[PDB]
Amino acid sequence: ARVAVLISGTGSNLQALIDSTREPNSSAQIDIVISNKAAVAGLDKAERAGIPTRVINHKLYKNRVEFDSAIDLVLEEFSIDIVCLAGFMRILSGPFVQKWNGKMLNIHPSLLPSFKGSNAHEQALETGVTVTGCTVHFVAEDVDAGQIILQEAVPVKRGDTVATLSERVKLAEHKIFPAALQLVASGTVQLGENGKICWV
Ligand SMILES: NC1N[C@H](N)NC(=O)C1CCC[C@@H](c1ccc(C(=O)N[C@@H](CCC(=O)O)C(=O)O)cc1)C(O)(O)C(F)(F)F
Repeated sequence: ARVAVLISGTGSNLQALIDSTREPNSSAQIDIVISNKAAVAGLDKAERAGIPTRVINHKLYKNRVEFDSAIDLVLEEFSIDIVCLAGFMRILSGPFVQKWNGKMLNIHPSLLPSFKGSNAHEQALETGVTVTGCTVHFVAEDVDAGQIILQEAVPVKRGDTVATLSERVKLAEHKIFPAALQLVASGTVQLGENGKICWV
């Protein structure tokens, strides 16, 4: 399968995906990396790996549908089968999500359905959980609410900051995201017609 990775920052998840798709017997290859923000480290990681990049600046579009179409054009240009959202920070419009239904994955740093949203760690610390984790899910219209592919629990330590908890959880993300991509790229895991996850 030909894979696009969308990013908005550092690209540590991207990196782990790059490394795993290049292990032998991989069912996936990353063919394009797209950022909605300029000068992010994720772009350097892509180019150092010999993978083409684009910056599609979301602030230059009148609305989300048009920004999403600019992304979609690049995905067509590159004959993309599967899209990975790896620290991508833009909510995607209805028709884009529908088009990519069953073919677009996201990494989220909590055990869904707890702590939906971009500040999951801040919420986890406020709430006082001793166990959090991360989740790979198919992307649905509803934010952080698509069908769950894989999850991994991660302990919260007494005295954790957003930074320390975030680093511990990234360690788990870098395991399950590549594993989930392989599962989908190989057709082992599919979004079924009944809207539910299917393992073959
Ligand atoms: N891109 C998606 N589109 C749709 N329709 N459904 C999804 O499930 C997507 C996956 C969302 C992934 C995450 C997520 C949740 C909320 C936002 C959000 O509020 N974005 C704002 C911009 C916020 C900002 O600049 O800080 C904005 O206005 O776009 C950004 C990302 C995530 O919480 O899981 C995390 F961890 F990635 F942040």
